[PDB]
Amino acid sequence: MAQVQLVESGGALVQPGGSLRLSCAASGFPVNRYSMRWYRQAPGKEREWVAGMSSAGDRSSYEDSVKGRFTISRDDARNTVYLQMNSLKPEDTAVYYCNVNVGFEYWGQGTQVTVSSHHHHHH
Repeated sequence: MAQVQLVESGGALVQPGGSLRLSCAASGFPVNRYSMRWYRQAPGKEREWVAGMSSAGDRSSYEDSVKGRFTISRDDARNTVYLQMNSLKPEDTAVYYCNVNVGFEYWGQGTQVTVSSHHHHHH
């Protein structure tokens, strides 16, 4: 089969504050050849871009509002796309899917993530 496969993981029920690092395994399709399309859509609400880079692999794109919160990157040696998540928020509760266009429409699915509210640690 001459078809690429996308692996989306990292999105799950996590606690508020701290930091999260999502990953995306590639299959049949080179990660150091094109950029990784990142997007997020809340339940009931419309979808909104989270990260977008160029196939060239020069620099990433992110609004001045989202900047310094979410960045897109990938490694050729490991062949995987990483997604840094800083300054987590409560509205983060949503799904994150990927998309790639290399000769044929190829898109993953979308990982759901949950951010609990303020609470006390566990002793």
